[PDB]
Amino acid sequence: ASLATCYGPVSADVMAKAENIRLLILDVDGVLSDGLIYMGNNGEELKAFNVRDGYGIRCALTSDIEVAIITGRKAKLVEDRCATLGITHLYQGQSNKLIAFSDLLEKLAIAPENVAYVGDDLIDWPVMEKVGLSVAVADAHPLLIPRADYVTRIAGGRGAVREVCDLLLLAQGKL
Amino acid sequence: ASLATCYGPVSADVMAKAENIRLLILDVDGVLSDGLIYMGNNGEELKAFNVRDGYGIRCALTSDIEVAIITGRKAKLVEDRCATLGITHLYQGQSNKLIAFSDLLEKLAIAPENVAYVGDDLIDWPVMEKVGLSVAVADAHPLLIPRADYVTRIAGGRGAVREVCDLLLLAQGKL
Amino acid sequence: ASLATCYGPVSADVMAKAENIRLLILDVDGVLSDGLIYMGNNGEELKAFNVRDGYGIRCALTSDIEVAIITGRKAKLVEDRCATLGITHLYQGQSNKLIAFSDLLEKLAIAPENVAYVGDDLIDWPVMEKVGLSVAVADAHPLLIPRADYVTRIAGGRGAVREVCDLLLLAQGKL
Amino acid sequence: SLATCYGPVSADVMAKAENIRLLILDVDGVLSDGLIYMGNNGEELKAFNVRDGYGIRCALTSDIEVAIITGRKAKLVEDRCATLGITHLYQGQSNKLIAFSDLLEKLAIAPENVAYVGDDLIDWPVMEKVGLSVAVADAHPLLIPRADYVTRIAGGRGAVREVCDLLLLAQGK
Ligand SMILES: O=C(O)[C@@]1(O)C[C@@H](O)[C@@H](O)[C@@H]([C@H](O)CO)O1
Ligand SMILES: O=C(O)[C@@]1(O)C[C@@H](O)[C@@H](O)[C@@H]([C@H](O)CO)O1
Ligand SMILES: [Mg+2]
Ligand SMILES: [Mg+2]
Ligand SMILES: [Mg+2]
Ligand SMILES: [Mg+2]
Repeated sequence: ASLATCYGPVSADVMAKAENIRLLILDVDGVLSDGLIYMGNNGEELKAFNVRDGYGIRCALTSDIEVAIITGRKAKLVEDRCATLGITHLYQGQSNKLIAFSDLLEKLAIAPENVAYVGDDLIDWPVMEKVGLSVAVADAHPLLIPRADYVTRIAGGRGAVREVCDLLLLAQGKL
Repeated sequence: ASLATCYGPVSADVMAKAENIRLLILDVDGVLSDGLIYMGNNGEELKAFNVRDGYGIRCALTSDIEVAIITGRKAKLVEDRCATLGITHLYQGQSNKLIAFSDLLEKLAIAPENVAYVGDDLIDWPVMEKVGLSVAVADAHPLLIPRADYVTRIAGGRGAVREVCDLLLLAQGKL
Repeated sequence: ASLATCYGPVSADVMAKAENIRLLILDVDGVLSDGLIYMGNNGEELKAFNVRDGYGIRCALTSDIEVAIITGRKAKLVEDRCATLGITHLYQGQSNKLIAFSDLLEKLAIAPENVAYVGDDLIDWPVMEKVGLSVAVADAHPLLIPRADYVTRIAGGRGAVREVCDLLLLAQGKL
Repeated sequence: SLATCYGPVSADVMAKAENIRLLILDVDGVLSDGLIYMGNNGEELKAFNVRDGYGIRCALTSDIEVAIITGRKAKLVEDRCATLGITHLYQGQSNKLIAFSDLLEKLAIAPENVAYVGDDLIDWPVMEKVGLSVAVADAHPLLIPRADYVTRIAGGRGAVREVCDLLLLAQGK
């Protein structure tokens, strides 16, 4: 009931859950980035994405695992990042993340148990509570950590998404 | 005599001080930001803010805790940040922080004991000496750390403000 | 046998491989860079390089070791980075790293055993497997690390390239 | 044998620090963490620490001159100097001894009256000559054993503030 991965051992329950995943949902801030928003004196805004996560996302997409993003902010740079990686299911300016989640379930003809969610803060928990595989990144808010099925060894924006992508592909044979 | 929080145990005295807080005063550099200034050849000036802190701030503002910012310089990026966060008490170009402190206290009909202040350097101290709850961020200057009522576990720009918000709400039964 | 370096002891086999190196091939992402891509709302893209790496590369170039870059996509910033350091052998937009590798060896009339390659992800392996000295940076993908002849103590974008330059120069009596 | 807020320092380091009339700083890896942000439009950024700034401002208002000798050339460094009130700036310096010499004559001081905070081997020719040589915590490995003092704080994280704090303590400020 416990299997070796290149990040350390995971339980067979987590691995069984990962095998059923058809949709991976991600936060942006704190998951794809480290949480920082860079702001300038005339409208300049930057975010830092991890390139190893991008390969993870590319691999998932070419391996029949849809990737969606549900974020509370609206930013063209996020639209650019998604468009460069081939992510189409982008949801911006979402206060209540449950709406987009239900939308995704219907559009993909998919059940909550076929969904994985990678989050870092308590606003993600209403959705995380419902999905097949809930994941907190290593440096998520302290109260979210014990609530997840799986906690990543790698921090948000440092390869946390790559780790999850690696896990899904290992569980589904496709690695 | 001490209580559990999600960041670690705190003393009863710190909790008793946090229960009484009606105003949270924050610095920009080293508290909301990572303490760095990102400068370019086009004259760009960027500061990095953390997504973890803003959720905390919005929760505080909706839970009858006013949030103010007192800062020594004048920057549009700081104006832009407050607008986004819902902060209407912004004091820029403040050499003498006690002036802003007195203004705040008369403007909100509040006593010094109802005020919390999060700082990171020695310039913060004259105000911190007056407040009900003085807070130093984890990576504050070594000489400020021992003077503060509370030292956060999280460093500036990494969610230290969130920690303080989490603390105040917990103490006031709104976490 | 083993030998002291300023980063820690190295095996005589690694030192022996480093003695024959006439060409150092470097990745951009996660090797020369911190592995991040900084993106902006109005189309900005930035990558962070490290000053410790630059001095090493120029020492290498002036000490009979060519330095080359093979990379996935075309970017002005990387072109600019190569001009500053004096790297003339730059392959951009290379989907197949093996083709660039072949052209590189034929252009410089060098045998694969006289080549070192520094990587951070699994895509680098096909080329790293053919060279005389394979190097993985300290924070490379966990599956790449055990395969490499040498794993740097220093993380990509923090002086890992300098560490490798220092090794090659040490092995050849030039540090 | 002497306590500071960053930890114990030797009386020897403190004596050297008492005599300092000029603090020379590297930019890359001392005032910043060594990273150079470069973009597709030719943007170049660097990250400075604000706490270092206050330290620098205290040094200048406390009869200690502050100078910058750097191998790179950038307007952003000029901008940072103007903010801090640093007037002695030497950019594009392949050989740091030439700027060093210039400072000695302009300020009418001796090498023993100088402190140098460095991060890499290029700094050693100058560091070898000064009264107080300083390596930042995360400087090049070979540089560290050579300096009179090694900071607890890493470059771009407050190492300069620590040196300024040390100089002011030694000179009774
Ligand atoms: O970082 C934050 O404090 C904040 O609440 C500020 C908002 O501008 C926005 O960045 C918000 C995001 O919705 C989180 O991704 O975070
Ligand atoms: O950061 C470097 O690798 C580099 O070599 C880049 C060069 O442009 C030059 O600025 C150099 C300086 O000598 C270090 O500040 O650093
Ligand atoms: Mg988040
Ligand atoms: Mg401050
Ligand atoms: Mg790479
Ligand atoms: Mg340097």
